[PDB]
Amino acid sequence: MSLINTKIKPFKNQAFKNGEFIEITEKDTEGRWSVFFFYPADFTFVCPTELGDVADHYEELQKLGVDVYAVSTDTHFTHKAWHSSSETIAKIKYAMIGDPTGALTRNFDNMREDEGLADRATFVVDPQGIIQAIEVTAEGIGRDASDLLRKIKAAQYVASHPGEVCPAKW
Amino acid sequence: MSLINTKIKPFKNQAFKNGEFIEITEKDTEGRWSVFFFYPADFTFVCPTELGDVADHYEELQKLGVDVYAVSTDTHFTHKAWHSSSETIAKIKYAMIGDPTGALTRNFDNMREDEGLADRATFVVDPQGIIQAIEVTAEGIGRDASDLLRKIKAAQYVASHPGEV
Amino acid sequence: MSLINTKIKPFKNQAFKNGEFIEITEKDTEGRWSVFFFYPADFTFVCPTELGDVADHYEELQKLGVDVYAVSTDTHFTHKAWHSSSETIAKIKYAMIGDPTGALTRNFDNMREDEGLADRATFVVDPQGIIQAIEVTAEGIGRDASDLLRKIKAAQYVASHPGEV
Amino acid sequence: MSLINTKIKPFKNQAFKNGEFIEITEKDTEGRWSVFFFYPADFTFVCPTELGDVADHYEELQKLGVDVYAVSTDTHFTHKAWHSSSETIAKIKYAMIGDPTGALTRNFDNMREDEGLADRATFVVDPQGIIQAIEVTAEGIGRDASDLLRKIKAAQYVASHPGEV
Amino acid sequence: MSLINTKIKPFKNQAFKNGEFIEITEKDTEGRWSVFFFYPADFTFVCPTELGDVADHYEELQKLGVDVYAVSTDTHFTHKAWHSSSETIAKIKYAMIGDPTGALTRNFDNMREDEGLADRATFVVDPQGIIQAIEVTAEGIGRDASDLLRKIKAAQYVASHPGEV
Amino acid sequence: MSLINTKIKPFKNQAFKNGEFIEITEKDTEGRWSVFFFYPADFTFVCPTELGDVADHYEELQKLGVDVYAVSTDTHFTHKAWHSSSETIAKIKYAMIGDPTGALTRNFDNMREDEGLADRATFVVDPQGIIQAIEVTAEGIGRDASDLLRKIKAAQYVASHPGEVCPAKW
Amino acid sequence: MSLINTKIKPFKNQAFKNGEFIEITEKDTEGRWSVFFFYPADFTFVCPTELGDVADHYEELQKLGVDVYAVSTDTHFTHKAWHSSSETIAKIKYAMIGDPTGALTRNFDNMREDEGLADRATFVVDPQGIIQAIEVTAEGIGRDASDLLRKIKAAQYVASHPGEVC
Amino acid sequence: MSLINTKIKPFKNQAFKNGEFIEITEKDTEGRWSVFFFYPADFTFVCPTELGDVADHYEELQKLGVDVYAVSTDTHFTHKAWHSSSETIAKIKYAMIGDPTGALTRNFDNMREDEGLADRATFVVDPQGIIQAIEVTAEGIGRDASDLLRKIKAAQYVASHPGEVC
Amino acid sequence: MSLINTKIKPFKNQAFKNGEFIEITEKDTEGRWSVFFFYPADFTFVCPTELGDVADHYEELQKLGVDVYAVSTDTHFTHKAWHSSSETIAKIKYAMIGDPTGALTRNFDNMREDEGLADRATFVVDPQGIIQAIEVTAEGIGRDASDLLRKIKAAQYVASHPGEVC
Amino acid sequence: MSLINTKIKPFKNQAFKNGEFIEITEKDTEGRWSVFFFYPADFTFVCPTELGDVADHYEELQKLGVDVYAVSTDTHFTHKAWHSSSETIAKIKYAMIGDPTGALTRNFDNMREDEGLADRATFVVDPQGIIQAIEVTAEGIGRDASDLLRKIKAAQYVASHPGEVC
Repeated sequence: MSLINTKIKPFKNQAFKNGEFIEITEKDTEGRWSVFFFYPADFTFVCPTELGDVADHYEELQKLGVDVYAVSTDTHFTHKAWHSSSETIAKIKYAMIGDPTGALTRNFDNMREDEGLADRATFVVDPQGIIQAIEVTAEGIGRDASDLLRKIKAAQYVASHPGEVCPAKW
Repeated sequence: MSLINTKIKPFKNQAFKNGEFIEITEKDTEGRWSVFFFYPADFTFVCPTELGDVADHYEELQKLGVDVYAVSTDTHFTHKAWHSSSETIAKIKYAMIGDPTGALTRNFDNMREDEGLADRATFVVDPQGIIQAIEVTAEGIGRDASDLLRKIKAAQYVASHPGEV
Repeated sequence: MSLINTKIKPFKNQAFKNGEFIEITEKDTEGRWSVFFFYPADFTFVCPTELGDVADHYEELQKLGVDVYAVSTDTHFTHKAWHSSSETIAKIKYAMIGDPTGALTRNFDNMREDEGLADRATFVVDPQGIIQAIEVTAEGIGRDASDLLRKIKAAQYVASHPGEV
Repeated sequence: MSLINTKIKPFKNQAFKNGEFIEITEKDTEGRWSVFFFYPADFTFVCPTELGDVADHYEELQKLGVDVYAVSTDTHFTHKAWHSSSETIAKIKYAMIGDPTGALTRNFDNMREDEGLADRATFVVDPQGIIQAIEVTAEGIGRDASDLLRKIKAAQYVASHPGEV
Repeated sequence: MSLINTKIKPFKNQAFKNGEFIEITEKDTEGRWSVFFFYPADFTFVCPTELGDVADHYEELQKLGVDVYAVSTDTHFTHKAWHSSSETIAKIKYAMIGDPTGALTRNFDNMREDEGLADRATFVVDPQGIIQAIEVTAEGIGRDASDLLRKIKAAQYVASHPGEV
Repeated sequence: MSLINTKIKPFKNQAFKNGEFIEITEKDTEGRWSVFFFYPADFTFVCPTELGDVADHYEELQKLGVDVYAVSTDTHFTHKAWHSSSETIAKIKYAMIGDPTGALTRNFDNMREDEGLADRATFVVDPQGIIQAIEVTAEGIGRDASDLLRKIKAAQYVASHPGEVCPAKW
Repeated sequence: MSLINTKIKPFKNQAFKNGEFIEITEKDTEGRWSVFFFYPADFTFVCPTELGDVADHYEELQKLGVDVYAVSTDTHFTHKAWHSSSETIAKIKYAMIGDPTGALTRNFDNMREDEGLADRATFVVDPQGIIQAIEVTAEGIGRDASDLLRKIKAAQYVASHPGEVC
Repeated sequence: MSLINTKIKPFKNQAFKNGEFIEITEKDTEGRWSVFFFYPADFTFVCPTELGDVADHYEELQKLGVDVYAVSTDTHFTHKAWHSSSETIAKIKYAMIGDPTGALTRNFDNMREDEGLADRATFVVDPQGIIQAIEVTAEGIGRDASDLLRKIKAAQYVASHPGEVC
Repeated sequence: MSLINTKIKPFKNQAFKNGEFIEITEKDTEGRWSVFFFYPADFTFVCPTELGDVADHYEELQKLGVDVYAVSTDTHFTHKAWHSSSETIAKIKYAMIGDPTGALTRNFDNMREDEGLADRATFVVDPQGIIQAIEVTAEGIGRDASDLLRKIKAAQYVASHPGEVC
Repeated sequence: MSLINTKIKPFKNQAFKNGEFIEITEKDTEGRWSVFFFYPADFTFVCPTELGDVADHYEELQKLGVDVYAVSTDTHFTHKAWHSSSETIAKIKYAMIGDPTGALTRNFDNMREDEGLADRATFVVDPQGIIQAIEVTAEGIGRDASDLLRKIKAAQYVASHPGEVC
């Protein structure tokens, strides 16, 4: 009962984006490619390289018509403080969702129950709402944003053009 | 929910490796890095490009001290036949496990219940048995083996050098 | 409780028939005599003598108006492979159903839950969908097609002749 | 779920064997090959052709070390009557079990709950008590004893020969 | 508990009467006095002395307007054979019902569950279907038909002359 | 699930016998033939012919070693009053069990639940405690004590000599 | 749960009253005061002192418009015999209910389960059917009819005009 | 399910007895004849007779070896206040049990669930703990101590001389 | 399962308010600001402050459009008796709710089950019925009316001017 | 069920206190008075008036031997940033517990299920672990630290010597 190839469940979270707060819902991700990017929490000491990578590729993602959603168990208020404070997060223009309830994190089955934090999982959702790619890693282990783009471009190729690529030579 | 950072469940499946069959269990992976590579089925006319790219780097993985385990719902008899049939699969030196029951596939919650086939998923397991990297993709979307390699190296570095940077 | 003399349950399985892939259902059996021939797996070392006999008789069965359906837990892709790969299995013109879910096999209560494969069982269904003859056997036990042929002729005879002594 | 390849359940039924009345149990089958031949009822208008064939082959089966047990919902008193009354049923030297409770029949899941009679079913049990071959049929469908004979020889052959291809 | 003074339950059983078979139901006994006569089984070497004494008086019962129903767990096929076999049963002009299921036997709670046979019980039913006299005895202990006659006459008198003396 | 050929359940009732009360139990009927004779109740208008019949045969029953127990839902006190009052019951010397609880009547499944009375049922118990014969009738319909003796004599014959009487001539 | 201050459950019992049998139901106690008087059984060696007290007080109870119902597990047939037998019961004018089922005895929760008899308990029912006064005693303990009468006159007083304080 | 003849359930309630508070349990009713007297509530306008009536008899009861326990859903604080602010309740030297939990009230199945108060009941208990006599009444219907006292004398008489005849 | 922000459950209890009894329900709290003040029991030796403290503030509360409801497990009869026999409780002109059933106490999850009394809690309810402020304390620990009054002013301020910033 | 007068459930939460992170458990509150101070979240636009009041009163609380615990659903990492950011939080000397699991918030029944935040609630724990005083308020309503201090001094008084009356 994997989440691959299934519809995402509805939600209603608060987020921070470009010096102002907004309410993102399941209706906002209708008819567009979306990338839910889960991670432990704000103000940790471990380097924010993973957020910095996708921040640089956000311009390139917007050209392909792809939305990005950083999701954490911390509040939308704490995201604003972390954006004004930190060096690398200053680069973030896309939405940073606050999930104090954990409902959105629970919908993707990606909760550190005993810790109360979110695991490092990158999801790729298509316009219909079906999950096409999952990438989960533990603390310390990095995840490439260039590889994420490769999957998204591959997902958009198959979406528009089903039944692709080789059969095998005997 | 969230299979990452959990000890893998026990199993007992027959597999195919280099012209012969072998029985593999959870006691084989203890004390070694293992990579479970799930794929839908054998003899599918969608070609093995992600599988076969794993056949490459196999020297690099075995040198590094990593096991590879190809998993599918089809039998080990079909796995043997598919090895001899296609050229890309003929490069495979590592074990290819069959899950006619689906037990091992169900342990990672990676089963298409309505189709009765496994999803395209790659799991990275450590010597203890804990999972530290998961990669599941839809049909058509490939899986990069060079990216997989970096995940292994990153996992081994964090294991040997814990609580840093 | 007993399986003989009951309406077969619905299904939707993929199948392979002389080159083509097709979807077979319970609706295809309606108004026709059907023969579901279960067997463990493809590419086995066991002789396909049972399937070879049915291939020969199939000419005769099709004249009577009797369809044949080979069933196994292996996929329909592997069925095309095993047909094209080798042997007397190339004789068969009848459909070879793939049951990776095991749903069609579980409707007949004919699965090895430990092995995840189908038991050797032959069934005979009438136009109404009622089972008339059953023949389940173990590994290595042969099934005679000429014996099966007689039971089908008798089944059609009793169907057309209610009162016989 | 499947009945083939499982240990037969215990029982204590009355039986008729060439004039004598005797009590047969699961302990009598231990260390012997057994054949349970179910049939609906005695004194029917249907031809006892099936029982007549087994009567002829019984000589041969007893040399191999194979016991035969005719089973029905009618009493053991009626079995002595039907034997002594008429016909080729007088040929039989093997035991004819009476199952008025239906307990032995319900152990094989082979009863018509509406009619309160046993379905036409033949079973083959080994020294261990495991079922190897099953053959269930409907009213008017004949069962071949020579076909059954071949399956018994094959069953003993596979028992003595584990590895065969 | 206490079956007396309760309306009999519905049923549908096949029976034997004068060389032919007939289906009997609860709608046959409505508007008439009926006597259900249970006995263990056919062809039992314990002779029919209580049964056959009921064959006598049958003129007296039919004249009086009373039906007789012999009931047993054995089939109607065996009932037909037992009629031709024994001389005492050849006197029987009334219906002999078979209960292979035991349904009608279970309605009067008169079943030997461990033996799967009916007990020696006689029930007197009125036109409405209410039971007004029960007589159950153990094996060996007979049942007097002349006493049965007086019970019928006493029952008819109380029915026609209610609330007296 | 008939009571024929089954062990009787234990009980502890009060009864009246020969100008004095006594307590009968299941232990008192051990190793002896017993006849439980159920009936509606005391002081009814319907003729006590059934009690008068068995009263006359009681002497004959005592010779065969058979105990008789008249059982009703009425009390043991009411039995004494009915014995001193009525004409035919004066003849009764055997025990008249009072079953105000209905427990003994319930053990033989012979209760008029809606009426709270006992049905007319004659039971025959052997020394071991197994029920060998049952005879139940409705109000008005008589039951012969001479026929009861025939069953008891037949029961004693089979008990001492199993496997009796005819096979059939073909 | 306490049974006081509740409506009586319906019933159908046969009874005996002055040489005649009559059926009694919950309909007969409608619009009238009723006194259900339970006792163990008939023809016991215990002197019928309580029933004798209610017998001679029956004249007062009828004047107040109060019915009396002698209830027991014994049948109505036995009551008729016990009326003819003893002197103290021969002076009973009120109805004697036979309750072989127990239904009536169980409605008031007053059954000796082990003995299969009715406990000696007196109740006071009003025209509406609400139970006002309850009195239960053990075997051997007496029940005063004059005190029962006092409760009835006190019950009718409050029913006519409540409150008034002291 | 009638609790006429049964051992009383255990309890541990606080009570007011003669200018001071005390805790009393079922252990205090291990010997002696205890009498539990239930009533709705304190400071009600309804006559405080019965309680004042028993207070007169209490000296006679104490000679017989009988305890009296006035029970109510009100606290033990209110009993002392009501006793201090009374006219005929001032005579009560016996214990006045407070039952705020309602545990002791429900033990005798004597609770008005809708009102949350105790019904007007009197229970007589023997040294063994077995109940012998019961007397429940509705609002306004009194119960005299003389009839209660007679039942206690009859109860001690049957206990001391079991098995009498007539 | 914290009942900070939720609509109060319905009830129908009797209460004593200024020389007479009245029945009050949740319907009376349909408008207005109701304040439920729970306490253990009447006639306790523990200081009757808080209650006497709020009595002084009550005139100020009445101007603001605020009701006060003193709740306890004791009856409404005891409240009138305690009010008549008091020194600082005599100032209470607001309603004193009796809760013998304990229904209103359990509505706010404020019952000492083992003791059968109410805890020392204060609840502030708005016109809609939603609870805004809570204050529970142990025995001996007082709660002043001035702090309570300030919370009510803050509650009316936020209700009248929702959404403030800083 | 009311939570007042109960022992606290055990816990394991990380916290922030004066430039250093430290783990806090139920062991640390043993043998000492503790004050669990809950609030919604960090970096809100609502002025931190309540935390500022407890900050300047912290000197008194430490003199009385009372620990203060600021609890919130936000992590201990965010608390450190919020300490450096704002002035009113920069004067916080006491520990700031991070409760991302909610475990601690759920133990006291104080979770906004819909919002996923902790309600603004103050508790007063004693050396034994028994909760003595509870105070919960709605969003926008203030909590007085001087009144909290009054309750603590009253709580310590009763703990040292109970009763004494008035």
